[PDB]
Amino acid sequence: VLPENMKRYMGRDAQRMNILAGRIIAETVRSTLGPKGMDKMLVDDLGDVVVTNDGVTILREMSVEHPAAKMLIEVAKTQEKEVGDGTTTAVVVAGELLRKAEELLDQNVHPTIV
Amino acid sequence: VLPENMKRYMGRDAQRMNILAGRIIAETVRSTLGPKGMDKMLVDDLGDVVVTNDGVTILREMSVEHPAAKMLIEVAKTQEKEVGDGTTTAVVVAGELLRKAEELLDQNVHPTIVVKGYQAAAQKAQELLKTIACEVGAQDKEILTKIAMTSITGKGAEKAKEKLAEIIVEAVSAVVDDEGKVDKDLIKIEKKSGASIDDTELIKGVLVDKERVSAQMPKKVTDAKIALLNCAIEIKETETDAEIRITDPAKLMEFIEQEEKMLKDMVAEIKASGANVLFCQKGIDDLAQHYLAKEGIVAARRVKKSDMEKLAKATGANVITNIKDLSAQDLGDAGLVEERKISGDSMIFVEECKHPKAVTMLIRGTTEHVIEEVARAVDDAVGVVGCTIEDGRIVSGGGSTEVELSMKLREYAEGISGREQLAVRAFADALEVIPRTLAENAGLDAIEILVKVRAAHASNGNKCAGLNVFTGAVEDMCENGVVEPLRVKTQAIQSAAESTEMLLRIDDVIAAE
Amino acid sequence: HASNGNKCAGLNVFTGAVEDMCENGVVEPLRVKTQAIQSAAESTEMLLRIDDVIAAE
Amino acid sequence: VLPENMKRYMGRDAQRMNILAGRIIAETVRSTLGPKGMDKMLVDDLGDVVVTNDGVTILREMSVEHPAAKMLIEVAKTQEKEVGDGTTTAVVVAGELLRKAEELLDQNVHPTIV
Repeated sequence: VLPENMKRYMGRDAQRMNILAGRIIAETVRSTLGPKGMDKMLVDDLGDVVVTNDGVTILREMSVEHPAAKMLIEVAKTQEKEVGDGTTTAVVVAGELLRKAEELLDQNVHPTIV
Repeated sequence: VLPENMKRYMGRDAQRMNILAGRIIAETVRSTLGPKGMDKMLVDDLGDVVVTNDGVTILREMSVEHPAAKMLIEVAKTQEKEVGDGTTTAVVVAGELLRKAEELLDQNVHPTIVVKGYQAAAQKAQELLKTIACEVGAQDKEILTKIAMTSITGKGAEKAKEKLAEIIVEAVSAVVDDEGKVDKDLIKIEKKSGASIDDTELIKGVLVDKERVSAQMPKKVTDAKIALLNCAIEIKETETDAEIRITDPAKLMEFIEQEEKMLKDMVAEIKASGANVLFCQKGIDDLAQHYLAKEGIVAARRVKKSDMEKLAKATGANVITNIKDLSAQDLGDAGLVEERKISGDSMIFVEECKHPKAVTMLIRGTTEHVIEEVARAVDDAVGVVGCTIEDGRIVSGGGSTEVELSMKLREYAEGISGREQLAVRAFADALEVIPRTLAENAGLDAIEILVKVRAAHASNGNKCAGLNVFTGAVEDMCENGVVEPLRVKTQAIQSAAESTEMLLRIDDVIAAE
Repeated sequence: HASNGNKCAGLNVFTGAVEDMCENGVVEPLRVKTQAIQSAAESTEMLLRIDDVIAAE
Repeated sequence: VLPENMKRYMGRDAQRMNILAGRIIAETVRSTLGPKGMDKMLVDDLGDVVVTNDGVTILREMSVEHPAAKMLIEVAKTQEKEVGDGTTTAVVVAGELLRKAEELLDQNVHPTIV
């Protein structure tokens, strides 16, 4: 049905992959979160240097490959358009909130409840 | 310096990779952990199928590639060599313990502190177990019946849990002698499909799956005098090569009559002892069977050497080598020796022994698989009764220990203060995995159960709580006789911590490509 | 079968119509059917017990 | 962890594949089942001809590739060793019984109940 080369994950595999990708990004940016949060230095393949704390900027500039990681990038952009601030906060909090929520799923608590 | 192709990770990268690999394995096996743990089916590239719960087996058979994953495999093997059990437990617990420990590292708590706090809390955990343990009379009739009956309940055999609990306690109590060491070798389990579970019984004697070799033998003997011989009742020959050199016709008769007398004297001597039952290890010539039968002596031939020894122990007969040495003091007693048909098959019953040191529990059931499970049910009941007889200590289950420990350790943590309190606090929080997976594997709400149980335990006490997975509600663990040996929990902690300490000691990981 | 009873029914493949099985002496041993069910169910239970399938390439 | 080349299915994917493979085999042999059941003619790559009704024989002779189909072959052999007859019956009945059972799983009826 699908063109050879296309890859698909479903059910608990789709969930595991998506959560894990989101979590790793969250761990990368969480070090900037808060009054005592620090900054990153990103040097592209061209030599240009960007030093920022902004979650969108960091994620926009970096060159992601994984489709699941590319889908999370949309979250960061929508957060900026809608609210402005809370980009790093929303990603980090959203990750932990999803992780803790999945512990309930494993306990068989319908996600509509959580 | 290093050959191109070699790969190396160091510092926090070496740590991240190693932990993550270990954790994923732990998640793979953790689904087997516990009474409600399930099994896996592994089908190799050849077609062979293995269905097991054993952590080592699963990991040994699978074909790992990653070096870090290959290094963890050594942990599982060492766990088997050192302790035997706790392979899955140690890996799963070790993983979470390492994960929670790394959260402290990120907080900048020196790993020497974390490891020390765990050691300290672990040693204190054993003391607390000894303290909360409820001491009982090793041979208390009533409490023993609860151990027995508690095991039997929830099984096919529960229909006759009262009678079965009775026979099981009695069997162990009889063979244990003093208070006490038990040898489960003195309790035989014979299982034959037919009848129902209600027909199951205990026999203060032995049930042998043999027949009376000759038809002409008596079908009933009362106040039987049993003889246990291991030497064959045949014409003995010298070790040195010999041969008769006949030189007169008178000798053709002389020797024949000589061998007849020797044979008759043999048999005559057995009878002279007053024996009416004889167990021979080797063969019995047909003619000997004939005389034995005419004397109303019951005989059995071709008995196993190991069986000859079990027969001596059970019946209380003394194995004699030379008939010359046999005396009345060597005779054993059996209240009854009788041929019975069980599921059509003929078997011999040695029952009504005075004070038997070996008993048999004949199991009946509507199926082979049923009597097999009933046998397992008893193997456990004997086991747990044995644990209590040797260690007059019992304790509530359903994760009650870990909850007691979590409480007391938290207070102890506050007493110690400093960073060390965080390490002892994490140990107390780590103990919760047991409650967590008990209810998870049971399909109970892990969060809600724990909240209800802990609250109820804090109110009703120690012997008025635990989880009852069967009814899915708090109960009285003591009233329900749902107890385990302290040794189970104590050894589990000991072996578990020593493995965790080994991992915690590593501050450098160098894996080749 | 619900009307005529137990010994006044069955299928008669030969005439392609209901008959009297008893009158026609079209009977089989109980053991055929009993053993068939027993062995059949024990195999189904083995399959039903599997909750994990790991097949190599 | 696993050698590149190894393939794995899990959860509902492992279940779907296994059931489907078993069912197709059942449809192949079910045409022999019963007093009015017919026979098959199997001609190997060598020219040898076998005409039988036996489920084991048909499955033993044929050259299967799929691992899931190879695992079901063991069922047919164990059926022969244990009971003798009911090889075709057990496979066909087992397939439908499993199919109808999965309809209950989709309804969220714990397999321990079914």
